[PDB]
Amino acid sequence: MKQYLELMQKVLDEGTQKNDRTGTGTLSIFGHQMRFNLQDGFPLVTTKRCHLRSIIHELLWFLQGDTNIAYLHENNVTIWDEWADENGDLGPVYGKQWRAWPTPDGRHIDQITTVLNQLKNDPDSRRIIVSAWNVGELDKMALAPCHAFFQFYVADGKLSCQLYQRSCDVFLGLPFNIASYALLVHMMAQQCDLEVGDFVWTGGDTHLYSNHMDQTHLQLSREPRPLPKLIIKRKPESIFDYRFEDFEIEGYDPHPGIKAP
Amino acid sequence: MKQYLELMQKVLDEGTQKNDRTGTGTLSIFGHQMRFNLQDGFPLVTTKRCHLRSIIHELLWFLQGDTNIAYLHENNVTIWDEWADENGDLGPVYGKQWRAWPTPDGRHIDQITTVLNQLKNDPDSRRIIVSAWNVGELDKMALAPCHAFFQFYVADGKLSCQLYQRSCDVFLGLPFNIASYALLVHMMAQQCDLEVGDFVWTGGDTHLYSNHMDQTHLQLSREPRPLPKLIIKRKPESIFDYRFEDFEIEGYDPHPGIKAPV
Ligand SMILES: O=C(O)CCNC(=O)[C@H]1CCCN1S(=O)(=O)c1ccc(C(=O)N[C@@H](CCC(=O)O)C(=O)O)cc1
Ligand SMILES: O=C(O)CCNC(=O)[C@H]1CCCN1S(=O)(=O)c1ccc(C(=O)N[C@@H](CCC(=O)O)C(=O)O)cc1
Repeated sequence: MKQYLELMQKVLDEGTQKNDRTGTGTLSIFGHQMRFNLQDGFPLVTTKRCHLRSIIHELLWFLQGDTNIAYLHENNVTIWDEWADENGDLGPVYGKQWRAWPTPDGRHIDQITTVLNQLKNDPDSRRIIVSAWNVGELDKMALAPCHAFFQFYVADGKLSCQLYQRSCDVFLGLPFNIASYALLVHMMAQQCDLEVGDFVWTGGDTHLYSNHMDQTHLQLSREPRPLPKLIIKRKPESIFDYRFEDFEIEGYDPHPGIKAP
Repeated sequence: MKQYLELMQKVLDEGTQKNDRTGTGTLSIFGHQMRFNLQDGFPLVTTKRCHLRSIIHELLWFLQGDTNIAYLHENNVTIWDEWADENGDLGPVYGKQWRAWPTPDGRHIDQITTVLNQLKNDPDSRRIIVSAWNVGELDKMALAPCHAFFQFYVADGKLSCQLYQRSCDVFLGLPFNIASYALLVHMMAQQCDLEVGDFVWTGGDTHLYSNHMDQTHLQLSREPRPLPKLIIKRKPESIFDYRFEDFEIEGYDPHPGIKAPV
């Protein structure tokens, strides 16, 4: 995607050399923003084939509030395997905070249910937010939230969403992360009888890993293709009732997939 | 400031006419990002006279973890007065979450101390963050956090900070918000022996209130003047020991103040 490729090139040109906690190098920049008008097409990177199957299953899993990889395992999604403990647990990552953020008195807050009611009853609210950044639970998580905070906004019948991503793996994670939130906007818009607006992506520490440099160079030598079109084939009873088969991508014409360590 | 006037113009050019919570119309855009290199000068708006006095007091108050207006009121800073209850309390707003976010198991996390330790000992950490967005306590607050989540970053000996501001009053609030976080960056950099980098400002629902339009167009007819300079006169033993008199602003020559209704 044009904006995605411009970001890759900016990291290459301006990124500073850093040594992460694993001793793996990265080139990194701080602070970047991109905007995708969802009426122009579904923002699935075309300069490498991206498998939407894992993107969809991960999002559905987040929305169920599940933090055990069993469901991902039942569907051959392995992206979370290395973080899980022997029991397949990740601690209270993403999904748990989205659906049952724990309060000190023993209660839980369902941010997704709150957002859906805010969209339906108070669409001009300036606080239609979901935060996965539960400071009090970070130590229990396998990974502190990278795509950490997001906000919805409604104008002229269109639903937009902005994500604050505190740590971004540009080559491997970003393509996935953009598609995930774009999909969520389509699902929320459908459930609230709205059209799709923009997906605004904001990055904090935004980096390319040193072992993704050959892959990045290959990807940047390719020209982007017109974006695909997302089709939802069935309108479920709620935002929590989607299934994998409800989504179809049409007109997706990517360059060959690119493997990275 | 150029960036600030450009944002005002963007809201005017692209914003959607809506109605705020109280009905008071707003013009709003969603999603914006701008950067201030703090080595260029302290980012205090010059196209209208802004008083740094109130900004400093508010930041020292946040850093103490205070949520009662008494300290502000005593120092003739009245920006929070309208929000307070009969005893002066705001509920667990900004300062309380910064200094003592309550966990589920009964602990309290001092996020400011955490960030200072991360800057000194692991400056390349990708999670040097402070969040005031405590989902469990939002409805106990007089105002849910507008400047809600911020992250620090270090490169080439310089400290940068990015703020995610979910709701922004462009005319009245923004000049204060930018100066507040820029001051914080200077303070943190001093405490960690770092130089200042950039302050990156990102907006969510970014709006101009309908009753600030003539004030906004008046401000947009003026040319930004050179940025002022910030001089910190002492290096306290901790980030929580700064005093009002430690900060001095030099070379501030703004256009006339422009009053506006909140
Ligand atoms: O913040 C950081 O630096 C990273 C933090 N690391 C992370 O945030 C990890 C933890 C697991 C999910 N993410 S991720 O969204 O960044 C991710 C996304 C995709 C892959 C990946 O391996 N994708 C394969 C195909 C998988 C499939 O589609 O079935 C690909 O080639 O695209 C890995 C991690
Ligand atoms: O998000 C939103 O829509 C706003 C939510 N509302 C807010 O976030 C309010 C709650 C109180 C502090 N803020 S503020 O940072 O937006 C603010 C800052 C300055 C003023 C103001 O009144 N400044 C006067 C003089 C003050 C002084 O110098 O002592 C001026 O002329 O600049 C008002 C609010």
